[PDB]
Amino acid sequence: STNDNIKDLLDWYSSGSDTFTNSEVLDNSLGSMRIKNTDGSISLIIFPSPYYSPAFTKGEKVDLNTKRTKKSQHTSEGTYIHFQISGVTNTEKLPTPIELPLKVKVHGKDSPLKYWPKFDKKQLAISTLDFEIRHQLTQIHGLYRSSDKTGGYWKITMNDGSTYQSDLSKKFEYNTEKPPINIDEIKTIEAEIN
Repeated sequence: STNDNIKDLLDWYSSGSDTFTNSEVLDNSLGSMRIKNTDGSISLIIFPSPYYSPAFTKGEKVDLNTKRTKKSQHTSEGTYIHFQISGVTNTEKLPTPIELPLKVKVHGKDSPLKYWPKFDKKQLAISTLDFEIRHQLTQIHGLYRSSDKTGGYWKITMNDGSTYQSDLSKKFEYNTEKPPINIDEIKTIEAEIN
């Protein structure tokens, strides 16, 4: 038996993410952006943090690696709208896709990775890194599925000593999210479950 909060975390992190490339900015406002994707759909994305406030202008191209907050809608004027949160970066790519240095320990013992993808983008928002990491944990390591795997943390260490960390017993803190980072500058990523 797990507590209801753990039940919310399982539903959020076990579902997938939304990925769109080379979308165009239609509008940028305080806390939100209207974006037009290549397949013709529109994305309304919210940005709750004062530290991560996208400054792209109308007409610029961006990539989306985000999560939806509710079901998409078909509008009277024939449009299809997605409701999402965070995850907008520039379109810079890496010379070659890299695999990120993730090590996982479940209750002290090392747990091997399975189907951990490579990344070809130069920048990724910290919330995207958060769900990729936690998705690997729920799907391959049993996080949130049983009463014994309901806590821990992940920690990212950069080549310069800067670190980012997140508490597994709580949903990601979007309201305090810092700006996207260059993934090629990540030294290590550690995750522990308790």
